[PDB]
Amino acid sequence: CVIPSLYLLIITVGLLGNIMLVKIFITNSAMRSVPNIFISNLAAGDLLLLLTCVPVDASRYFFDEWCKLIPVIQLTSVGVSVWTLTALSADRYRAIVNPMGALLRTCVKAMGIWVVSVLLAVPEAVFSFTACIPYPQELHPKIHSVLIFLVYFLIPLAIISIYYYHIAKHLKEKAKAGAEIAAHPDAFLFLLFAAFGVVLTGDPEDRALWAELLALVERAAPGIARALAAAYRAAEEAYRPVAGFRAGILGACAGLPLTARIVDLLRTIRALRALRALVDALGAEDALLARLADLALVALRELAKLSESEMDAFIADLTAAVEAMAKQMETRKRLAKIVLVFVGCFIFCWFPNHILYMYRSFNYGHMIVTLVARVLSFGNSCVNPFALYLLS
Ligand SMILES: C[C@@](Cc1c[nH]c2ccccc12)(NC(=O)Nc1ccc([N+](=O)[O-])cc1)C(=O)NCC1(c2ccccn2)CCCCC1
Repeated sequence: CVIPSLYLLIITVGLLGNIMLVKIFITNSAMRSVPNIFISNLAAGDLLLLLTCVPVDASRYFFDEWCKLIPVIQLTSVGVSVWTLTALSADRYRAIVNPMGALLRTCVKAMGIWVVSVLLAVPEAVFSFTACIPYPQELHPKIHSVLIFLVYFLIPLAIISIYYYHIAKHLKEKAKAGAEIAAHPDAFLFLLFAAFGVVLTGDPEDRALWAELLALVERAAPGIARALAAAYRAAEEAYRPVAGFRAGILGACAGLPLTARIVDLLRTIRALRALRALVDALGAEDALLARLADLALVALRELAKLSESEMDAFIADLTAAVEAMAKQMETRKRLAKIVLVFVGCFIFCWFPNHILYMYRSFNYGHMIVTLVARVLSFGNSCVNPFALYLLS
């Protein structure tokens, strides 16, 4: 009575959720990216699992008589789901860290995971009255169940956790910076102008001491040094001056106060060409230091070769790009936490199923635990789209 009602309710909820998910993907394929395609693959896998797990239970409940392909399809479904979760976590890591023909590559990766799943579900058809009983009559069931646990639960979630460790680390470093580049500034936002004279004067007589200055800053300020290194790398790449300056400032302002103080310093330098006094004041916070101040003054002079109207457009573009990059990072972390919710619900719902299936290899509230575990397995697919609906 209670069990059939709750089972039908959750089955309907999950089927409707996955159908709505895939239908939304079909309708709005015009807005579909790596994450959208991967959650589409997840929805397809979950829906196939539902459609192949309903009939066996229905036949075993409302009948007593009923084998080589259904378990293959079910294992294919679970493999597709979990490996697409892994690929989605990898996408989140590669999109959050590195950007602090692609879509076709994601599509062929989806094809690849489908194919490797249907190839890894081949052994199922080997060993699967009128009751389709795969379990024959010691080591084969346990070994197969452990293999399914490893291939389908353990290493995929392990990869997801590994690639979220370096999504937490990146944000922790970005938080350490800003706080460090705002407490005792003018070591930053001045060396950031001694990292542009190096770009301007390409002679090795500048970079030879610029590398040493970066090493000293790292010995004295880690976040400042990493921001300066990213700034100079971007500036050198985009130089081949204004583009180099924009790239350097953008890379530096990536781990709120820094943009404001830098805009103020640029405005002050716009009318200094007594610039030496301002450079000395900025660098107040050792002949190598004098040479670095000279290079910073060179970069300030280069910036001075810009009209009042021209510099305003430059600072406006720079601050707009800073804001856009911050917003994109926030959106990326929001999608990362949504996928983390997906992984959490998946583990909470599929750990009981996996542990019970590993235990059942021994036996090749028992009924109530079995039915609640199956309802939980379906509830995973129930709450994936519910999580995406509520969180987004
Ligand atoms: C799909 C089926 C049952 C099945 C076997 N026939 C059928 C005919 C019709 C409908 C269903 C079946 N498949 C095997 O159990 N296959 C197997 C059995 C014994 C041995 N052995 O003894 O070595 C080796 C392999 C199975 O419960 N998956 C195990 C899992 C699962 C549970 C619920 C829903 C989906 N997925 C899939 C992920 C790992 C743990 C749970």
